[PDB]
Amino acid sequence: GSQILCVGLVVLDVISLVDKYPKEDSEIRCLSQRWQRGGNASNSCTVLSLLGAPCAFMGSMAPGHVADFLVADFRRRGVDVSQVAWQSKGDTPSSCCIINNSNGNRTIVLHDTSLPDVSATDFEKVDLTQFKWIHIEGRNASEQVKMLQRIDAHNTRQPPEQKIRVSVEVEKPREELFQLFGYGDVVFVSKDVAKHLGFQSAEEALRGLYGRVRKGAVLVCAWAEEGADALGPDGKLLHSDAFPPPRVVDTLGAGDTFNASVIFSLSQGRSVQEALRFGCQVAGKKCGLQGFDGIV
Amino acid sequence: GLVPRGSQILCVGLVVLDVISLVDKYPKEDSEIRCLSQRWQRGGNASNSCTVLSLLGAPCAFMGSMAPGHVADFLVADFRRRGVDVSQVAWQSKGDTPSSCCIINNSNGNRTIVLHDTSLPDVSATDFEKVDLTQFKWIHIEGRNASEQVKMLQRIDAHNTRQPPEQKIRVSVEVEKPREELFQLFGYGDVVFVSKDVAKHLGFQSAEEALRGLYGRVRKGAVLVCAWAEEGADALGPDGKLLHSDAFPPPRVVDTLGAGDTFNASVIFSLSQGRSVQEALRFGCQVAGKKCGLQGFDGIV
Ligand SMILES: N#Cc1c(C(F)(F)F)cc(N2CCN(CCO)CC2)nc1N1CCC[C@H](CO)C1
Ligand SMILES: N#Cc1c(C(F)(F)F)cc(N2CCN(CCO)CC2)nc1N1CCC[C@H](CO)C1
Repeated sequence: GSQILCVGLVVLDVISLVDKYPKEDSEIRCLSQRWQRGGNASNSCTVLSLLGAPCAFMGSMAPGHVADFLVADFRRRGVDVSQVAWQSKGDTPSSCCIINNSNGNRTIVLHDTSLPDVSATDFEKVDLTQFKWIHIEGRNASEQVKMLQRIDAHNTRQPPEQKIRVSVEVEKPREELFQLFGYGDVVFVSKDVAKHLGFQSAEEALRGLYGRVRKGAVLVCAWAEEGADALGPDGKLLHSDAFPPPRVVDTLGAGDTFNASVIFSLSQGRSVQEALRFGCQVAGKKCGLQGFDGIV
Repeated sequence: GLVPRGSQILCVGLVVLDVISLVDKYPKEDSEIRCLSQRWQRGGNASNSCTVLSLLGAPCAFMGSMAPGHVADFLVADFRRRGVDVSQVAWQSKGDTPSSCCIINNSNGNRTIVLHDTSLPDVSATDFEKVDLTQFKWIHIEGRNASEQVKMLQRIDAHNTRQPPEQKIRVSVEVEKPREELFQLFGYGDVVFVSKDVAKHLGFQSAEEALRGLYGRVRKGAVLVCAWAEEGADALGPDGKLLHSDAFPPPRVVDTLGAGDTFNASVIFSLSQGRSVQEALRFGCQVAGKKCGLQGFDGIV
């Protein structure tokens, strides 16, 4: 096991950088525009790569000129595309991403393209010996749950010296996804999921959702400018203050940067208190830059 | 390839990649939403007039600024899908190929637009100086960078001076945006198109008031054209006889986006085919009418 595997989406992020958020029925010229390789798991691969950690992306891609761009970006970053479930039917998904340059706020208008998701079938064809860690971005829950059981089964037939650490992300407030809570050594729950379930703080959410997690797991919840908090088996709550930049110019992928940084510090054998802190650290550096270049 | 001498209609102006997303409700800042539908279109006045001229059966070229990249590529493949000659494109070293994001609310029907950056440089008179004009029979300039386009227009005037009356490149100019800079373009070309919106800004309540009031701004022997949507279009020439065509509306109105560009291209085509100004006005109103009850330009002819 020498690589980190992120299992999720890869989306073309068509970015427009605005000085102020547009008002409805308004016509307002943008400051600048760019194309960016997106998708939560795809973004985490950019981050992991920049931290110096060898990694691989797993997700569905439809061949064309868009995927040609995406593949070229992944490669320039050293992301192992070898595990991509190439589809015949469907188009590559794209998002219109408006980044408010004044506060760094990002608004995403995603276009889902019928492109079939990576299945337990696609995952079954994967050589689990090259991976140190496996991160799954919560999309097709029932199917991903089968993929989780396949990693768990591999682990049971392996010494503790060679076990695959697993991490899950529950970003979208969807009931299907609450079953993934659930599985994995580390569980990232978003502020939006937490708020939808009735929680007003990262600590409230953590105490309220720790019953849901797998025995021995760490449930992590970041909370924008309020940093992030983690809850382990020991019952002790852990907290990290955020590392805000003086000028917050781009939050698109900040969470994906947080996730990756937490995964990396844990993969490096550092404490949960240290990992939480490094996640907030690297995520904060990103919010002061456009894109991902210059985070380290 | 070998373009035959005096065969092409050139259109000089904007090409933009319009990304259109139809949504249930308008997205609130910092949220992640999913659109109902999403389209990638090739926009721009000179760009749309080129599509229409191809469908009309005319050899046509586009001259506009583009930066090598992925946006330029999608835009070049749409031009080619529509038989437009992209050989005269002014490829830029710096700047972003124009791309706009449109958000259409399903309920109210309101259009929210995040216009392309001002980063890419427009076509210059030095860019235009390098063009061997002999393949063109008509050149249409969309009003943008007026000072520069004036020199372009002067070069065609210079070119024409040494040509017999039948080897003379006919010229048309479009003043569609209410910008003072553009009002100098009125004194150029054989055909001048003025928009309802430009006319309204100058304080004219009809196409009759616009033509009569603005004809003094045009050169000797020029035709000043003004369309007024549902009220059809007018044309006024050196004779002083105000001509009019009533609109030919479709049974149901589907898409008015590019209807002005369809009108412009059809008037240009009909005139370039040797037809009367009355015939051109009629034809432009007919073609533009059929487009309004159609999505895109697919079945306009
Ligand atoms: N780091 C960071 C971070 C920052 C900060 F500038 F504070 F750095 C701002 C922010 N914003 C979202 C809410 N906006 C509301 C405006 O009214 C402000 C911008 N989101 C952050 N993220 C989101 C991923 C996880 C990461 C965990 O620390 C927290
Ligand atoms: N036929 C026709 C016609 C109709 C209608 F179907 F209602 F009759 C509506 C309409 N518009 C209304 C909405 N405007 C909003 C966007 O600016 C665009 C113009 N314009 C039309 N014409 C016909 C003459 C030429 C003119 C060129 O602009 C295009």
